Amino acid sequence: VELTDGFHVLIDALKMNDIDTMYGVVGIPITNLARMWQDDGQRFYSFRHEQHAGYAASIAGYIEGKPGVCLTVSAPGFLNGVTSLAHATTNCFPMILLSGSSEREIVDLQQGDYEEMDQMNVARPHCKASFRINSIKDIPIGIARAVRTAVSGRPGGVYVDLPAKLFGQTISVEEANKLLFKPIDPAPAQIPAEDAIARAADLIKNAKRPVIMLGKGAAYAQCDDEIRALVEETGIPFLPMGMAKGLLPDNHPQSAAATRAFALAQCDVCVLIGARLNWLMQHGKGKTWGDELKKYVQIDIQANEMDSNQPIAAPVVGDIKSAVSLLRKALKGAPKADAEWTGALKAKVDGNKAKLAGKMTAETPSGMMNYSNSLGVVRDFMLANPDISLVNEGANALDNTRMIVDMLKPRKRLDSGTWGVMGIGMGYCVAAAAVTGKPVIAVEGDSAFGFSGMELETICRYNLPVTVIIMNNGGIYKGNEADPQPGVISCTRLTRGRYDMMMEAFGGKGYVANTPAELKAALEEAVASGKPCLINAMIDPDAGVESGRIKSLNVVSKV
Amino acid sequence: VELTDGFHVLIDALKMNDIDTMYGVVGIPITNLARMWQDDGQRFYSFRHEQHAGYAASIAGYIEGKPGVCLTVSAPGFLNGVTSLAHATTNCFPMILLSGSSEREIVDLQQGDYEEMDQMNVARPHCKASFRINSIKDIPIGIARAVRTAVSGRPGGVYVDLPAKLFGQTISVEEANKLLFKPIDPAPAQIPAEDAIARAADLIKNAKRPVIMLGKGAAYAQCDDEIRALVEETGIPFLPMGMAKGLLPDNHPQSAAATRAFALAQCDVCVLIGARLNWLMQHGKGKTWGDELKKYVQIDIQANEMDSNQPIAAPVVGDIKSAVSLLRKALKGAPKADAEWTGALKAKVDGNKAKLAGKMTAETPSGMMNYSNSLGVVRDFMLANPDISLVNEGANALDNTRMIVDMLKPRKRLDSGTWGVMGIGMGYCVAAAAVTGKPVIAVEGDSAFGFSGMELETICRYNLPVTVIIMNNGGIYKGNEADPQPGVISCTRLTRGRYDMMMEAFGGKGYVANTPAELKAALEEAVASGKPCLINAMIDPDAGVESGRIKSLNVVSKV
Amino acid sequence: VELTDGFHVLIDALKMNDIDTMYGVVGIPITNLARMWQDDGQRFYSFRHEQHAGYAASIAGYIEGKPGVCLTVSAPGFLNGVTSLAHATTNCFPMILLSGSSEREIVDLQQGDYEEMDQMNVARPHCKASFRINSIKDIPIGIARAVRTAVSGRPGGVYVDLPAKLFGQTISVEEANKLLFKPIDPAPAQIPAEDAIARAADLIKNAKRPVIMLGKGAAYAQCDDEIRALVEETGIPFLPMGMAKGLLPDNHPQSAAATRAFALAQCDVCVLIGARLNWLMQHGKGKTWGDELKKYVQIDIQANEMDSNQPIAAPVVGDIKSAVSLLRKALKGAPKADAEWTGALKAKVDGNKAKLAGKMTAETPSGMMNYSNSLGVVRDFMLANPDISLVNEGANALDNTRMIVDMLKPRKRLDSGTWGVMGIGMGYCVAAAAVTGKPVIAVEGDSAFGFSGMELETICRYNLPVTVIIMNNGGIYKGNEADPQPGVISCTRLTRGRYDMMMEAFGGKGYVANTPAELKAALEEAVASGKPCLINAMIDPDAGVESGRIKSLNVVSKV
Ligand SMILES: Nc1ncnc2c1ncn2[C@@H]1O[C@H](COP(=O)(O)OP(=O)(O)O)[C@@H](O)[C@H]1O
Ligand SMILES: Nc1ncnc2c1ncn2[C@@H]1O[C@H](COP(=O)(O)OP(=O)(O)O)[C@@H](O)[C@H]1O
Ligand SMILES: Nc1ncnc2c1ncn2[C@@H]1O[C@H](COP(=O)(O)OP(=O)(O)O)[C@@H](O)[C@H]1O
Ligand SMILES: [Mg+2]
Ligand SMILES: [Mg+2]
Ligand SMILES: [Mg+2]
Repeated sequence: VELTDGFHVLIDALKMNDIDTMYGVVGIPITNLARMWQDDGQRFYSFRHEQHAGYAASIAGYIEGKPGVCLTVSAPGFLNGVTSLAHATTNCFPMILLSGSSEREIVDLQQGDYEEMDQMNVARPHCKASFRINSIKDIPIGIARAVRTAVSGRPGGVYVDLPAKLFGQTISVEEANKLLFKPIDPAPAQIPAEDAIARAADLIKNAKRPVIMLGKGAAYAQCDDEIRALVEETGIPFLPMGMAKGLLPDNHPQSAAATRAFALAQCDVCVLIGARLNWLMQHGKGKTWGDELKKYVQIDIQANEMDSNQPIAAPVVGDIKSAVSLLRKALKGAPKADAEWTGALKAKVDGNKAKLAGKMTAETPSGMMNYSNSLGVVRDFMLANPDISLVNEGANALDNTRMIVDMLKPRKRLDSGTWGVMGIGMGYCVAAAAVTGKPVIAVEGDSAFGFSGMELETICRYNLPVTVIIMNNGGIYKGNEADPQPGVISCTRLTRGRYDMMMEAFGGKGYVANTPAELKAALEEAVASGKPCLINAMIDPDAGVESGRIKSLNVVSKV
Repeated sequence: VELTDGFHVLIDALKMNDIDTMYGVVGIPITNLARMWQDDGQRFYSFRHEQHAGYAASIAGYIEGKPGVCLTVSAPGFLNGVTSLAHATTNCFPMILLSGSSEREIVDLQQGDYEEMDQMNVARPHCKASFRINSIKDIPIGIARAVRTAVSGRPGGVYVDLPAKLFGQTISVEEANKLLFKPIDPAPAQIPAEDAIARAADLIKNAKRPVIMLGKGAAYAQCDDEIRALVEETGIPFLPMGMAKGLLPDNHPQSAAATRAFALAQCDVCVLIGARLNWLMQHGKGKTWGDELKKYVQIDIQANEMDSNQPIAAPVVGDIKSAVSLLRKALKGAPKADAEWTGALKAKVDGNKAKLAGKMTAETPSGMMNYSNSLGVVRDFMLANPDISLVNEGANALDNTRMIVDMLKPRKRLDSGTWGVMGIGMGYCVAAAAVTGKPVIAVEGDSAFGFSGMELETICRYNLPVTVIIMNNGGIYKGNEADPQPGVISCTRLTRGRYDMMMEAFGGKGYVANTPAELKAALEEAVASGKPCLINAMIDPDAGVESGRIKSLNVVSKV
Repeated sequence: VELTDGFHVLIDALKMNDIDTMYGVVGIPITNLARMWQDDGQRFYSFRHEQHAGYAASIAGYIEGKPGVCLTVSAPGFLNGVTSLAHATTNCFPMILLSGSSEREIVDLQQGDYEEMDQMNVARPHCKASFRINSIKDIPIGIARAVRTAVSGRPGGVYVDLPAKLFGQTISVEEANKLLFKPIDPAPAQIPAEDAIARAADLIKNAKRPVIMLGKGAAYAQCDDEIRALVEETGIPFLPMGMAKGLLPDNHPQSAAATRAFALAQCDVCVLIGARLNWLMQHGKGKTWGDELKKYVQIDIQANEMDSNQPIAAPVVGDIKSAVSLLRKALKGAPKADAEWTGALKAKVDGNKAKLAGKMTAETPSGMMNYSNSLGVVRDFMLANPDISLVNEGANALDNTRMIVDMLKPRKRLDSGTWGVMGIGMGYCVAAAAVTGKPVIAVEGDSAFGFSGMELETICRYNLPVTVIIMNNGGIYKGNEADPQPGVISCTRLTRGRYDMMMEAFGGKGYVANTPAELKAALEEAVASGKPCLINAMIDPDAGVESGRIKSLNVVSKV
């Protein structure tokens, strides 16, 4: 009777759930899992730190709608991975963290095992569910549980603990075949009732000044034409959140993105589609919303997200594709939004965009670009080459890129997200390249970059078509903060370094860009090369402001 | 400008969410909340221990489909309540535990505050969500969050922490009335996709030996007529779980309850409606399922419950009412289940019921009734008086009542549930009496009763129409286990006590029943009286078996 | 080769660590552990609820200085026990909760096992350490870890998870003998440095108005003569906390207990011996301490208890026996405290005691005793019969007993403790009787009693020499709060019940006491009988005040 083992049953179960890629870092007790995964013909991306393998997994989940899978070792490796899992869960990205763990007997008596930790218990605050697979016979069910939990309801992170003793267990191939199975419909549709839709429809029809807010939940849903149809049929102005950019093209005539403050302050009805009324929307409170309670329509798969911050006048619970489809039919043939309202917003958008144009054409000294004339080059490039992932993080580097760089296609913009995480950059690049097979451009604050910068080597090792643009202003927000004391560097300063040389250290191509012309030539060559590149963009140390757009959130001393 | 305070804003927010009843125990810092609730005209039931207030709240939730509300003090009182909250979440019963807590400054520095505990964080494993309301202005949103979390998705427990400093905060009546609101549609319908229903219809139409399993989730859904219609139109034999008894009348001709072992072992398609494939169903594994994987159809609102134990061939995710309605329509005109299958089960049920009838007719010596002839009296009574809640817990006292006492009406049988909790009895009695305004009968094992027995005084104090039957066999399972050493009583023995005298001690009516005839007269009189009664049923100490029906789950020494 | 099993190895390991008694409730999967424990000749006390078995265990730990052991079943049973474990840890009482748990495979995949819970993880906030013993071979080490953690450092609770699969494992007797071992010195002495003692000595010598505060840590230490020698040699006035009463006799001439407010407010140096500067001492802040920072000496085994609330001028870290012994030698021959100070306090003590005498002699109508003339009888009895445990809980019933009933012997008074827990009463009685072999008297508020009252049956079943005095005032604080609405009883009301009849229901002796004379005759007969008794003491419903001595801690509405 022929036998197989835990290693192979796990490999088979993952494949049966349509996993063909893992992101991780090897070591005891999972090195041979990664090896045999590769031997079987599957993809393993080895990173320089598990956190970045984890961030890769998180965004693979977002882009594909199936869980990104991260593989780590026990205690120290797991901890690094779980920080990323926490980020996945916060952002509603489907992800499975797989980690090796040590001996149950020793760990449970806290005796000081190799990399000792109750990883299953430690994971709980950071994921939807934390499981452990103890027996070879339970591998298929365990992986099914993990996948379903990751992709159903509000998508998010799942931890699966894999004790070292699992892998060496054996079972007959006959019995293994009998246990292996593919879950049916792991991310089911959830359809709202007619009266929930009708309530929303009535609110929208009676609105004088409606807006639609598209969140990354709407982008994640992959029902791009449904959402575009709703916007265009209703004639309602829309606003995208950071990663909802490109769901409809950012240059769509009904976009009110360039007059956000006025749009939100003056609207009466606001339709939230896969977007939380959280800190990014000032909790539906304060001067952002004209110091009044708006009439909110909200479409969300998570029932208890309703009334989290402000009373929701028309809650619609279900998956966005089902709900928007029904809402469209409910609104069939209804009058479009008032031309006075939409025309007023468009006039402001045109005016503000004209002002931005002026800023982007401004001339600066060599090696002293500002955020407008530098990012203006990236804007033009992305308008001409929209089928490219745009990774973005920083303060000024984040906010100005969100403003300036129009996305024409969905799920291309990948940024710091709900927790405003610095560190997602290089991991996001690896996963974006891996899952799309297309180029990636990253616009990185120089501080932001340092959180994941060593993964430049990972990007070179896999010869990925990634161009990293460092917005090198020489520090956090600014690069010119004075020494607080004699010979003492300010805490916000960074070396205005040759990141180009660091890229070249690992076989990539480096550029220095001192002017917009040089940045343009570098970017065009870099993307065309299809090879790993870094462009060191020399930004004026005085160009940025404190915390970018969220300056007012800082706590300052008054004594 | 007229002011109000946290006490009143909280009272009003609870009322806006249709809460008119709390179960609790008073003390610092919440006595005056309870007082003002009563002063306002709402109901407060004071118990002798918070655990029983908590169990009361949990079953109020099950019966009504709105969260039962428990009020406790800080640390020691909170802990008692949170054990019941854990039970509620485990059983999918909607419940809100409200507890006072101490000073944030002192507790957060672990300095030894009055009843010091981080109750919010301690609650987390035992509920769907644990919240704290710090500001008077957030009371309406906080309660909305709690109610929505309790009743939406899979219903369950929610903890709401109320720091002592909340209640004395003040606000204008004008501003408070602006903040107060009623959540729209807190427990929304969730409708499954057409293909999910079609997959279920296909399996049912091709089944040779189908069964339908009804769980307490089906009962909770309150679509009794729809479920009965599905059963009757398909002609499929059905089996109720413990608290699904009465969803369809237990004497319905399609019930296979009296031939459960054969039905489950021999079936091909099994339709799980609001019932988990957990320990109560032996995880869909082993001898009880003929050592094979059945074709499971499952209807559940919790997406990731699918494939928790065995592969589910037709997962139907959504609320049971919506799903059953669609499934019915998907099966319209299909032939009824095979007559040789349904005929075979009916013959077995008829034979088994005949054997049980023989047992219930058995004659026993005075003071030495067995479980059949004693519970046969309760059976006849409940058939003549079906509009009464039947509370039940114990081992033999539980299993034999579930078998013998037929329920004709839904949501009347209230038992130990998913964790097989001893302790639910008297709390369940108070809540059932309070929410139904009708009589309650409790069939209690004598050990079972001791977990909540002090609450007889609560039952007497509120003059509730509750008749408690103590199955007094003098111990756990049996009352005759030999002294393990000379002069040393066995750990399983209990005093064969005068529980009637204990009831009389608090103004209740006490009876001793030594024969079925005495039990019958006592029960009829007690229920008819409309007063709090206890019947001390004298059961043969040798009548029961080890752990009743779950004898085989015991761990025994073989050395 | 002869074999033994998990059951027997565990029994042997417990005995080797000097455990001969467990308190618990049986059921799957531990019934046969309890049975075989009894078969071996050890004591098992079966309760009616695990919480009270747990409270028993906690106080057995306090009285004996070795961990009280509580045994429960999985999930629901464990939860009940862990509430008591949390109380043990809060009070620094050594305790081990042993609980059965279910199948690792099933529980770890959250599949719905019998009584499913990660009990090990759930216990963590409530104990010093939470362990699980997976393998038969690790039982001796596991029990050693539990005992050491329970009794060393700051004593407290420990949870040991015992999966069902442990008990049936086998091992050769030869190998079992080799693994069994007794831990060496599980509660070691910890001796402070000379300079720590010298600092304290200097502070004490230079004090003008010193006081010594004795906490229950000092009582727990069992170095009664060391502490008495320190007090008498220094001539410093002392004050006992609630359970430190009797460490020195409460009628000792240097006791300042009867002038506490003045003593604490006017002292300059305060010596804390096994007593935390927590809420019981108003955190060393406010008018209790004359609104100033005192010069604190503190002796405690827990280093980081120092500076928890107020700066400690002379921290002495180590075990109380070692520290007090060294301090005595450091103070050898030093002048006694100023006679002006000690004489001033004694004059106030005599005056206040004379006033109390007047109250205790006061005459009241039959069935309307107050707290002074009723508890005056208990005072006289305990002065004449000091070798009796005095259990005490309630509000007015607690505070007035602490004031009125002088303890002459150490570790006899057992009360609500650090969390002011209602519920410790009947469990405390069982353990006190079990470990002392001497009588127990309980003074119980009627509300307090209801939290554990069913355990009267447990007290009768084991024929324990326990006399329960119910301070029956008919409610919480008072028994006469008006109906808030027509026909609606106030939340603070309780049935003024015949608790005497409840005692007699289970074979105990009941008394009703309407006057001090009747209370005295009843108490003398009850204690002399050596049998289980309850005295139902009829207290004036209007005698008590809101929350007793902590009235000012209540939160009251001002609108
Ligand atoms: N397929 C889906 N259908 C409906 N709602 C979804 C779906 N996927 C995610 N969501 C919801 O989308 C929301 C995402 O909000 P958020 O991350 O705050 O977006 P943003 O940051 O763009 O505003 C979450 O509330 C989540 O429950
Ligand atoms: N309204 C509802 N619609 C669909 N499923 C529900 C609803 N309410 C509860 N449920 C589900 O019902 C199930 C109850 O199962 P369980 O408590 O195991 O029942 P039983 O013990 O009777 O078999 C849970 O899985 C829960 O998610
Ligand atoms: N043997 C011992 N030696 C020194 N300190 C001890 C010993 N046993 C317990 N303690 C300490 O005694 C203190 C007990 O304080 P607490 O419970 O607040 O007493 P009280 O409530 O009587 O004031 C704890 O800080 C604990 O660390
Ligand atoms: Mg920078
Ligand atoms: Mg019994
Ligand atoms: Mg009282």
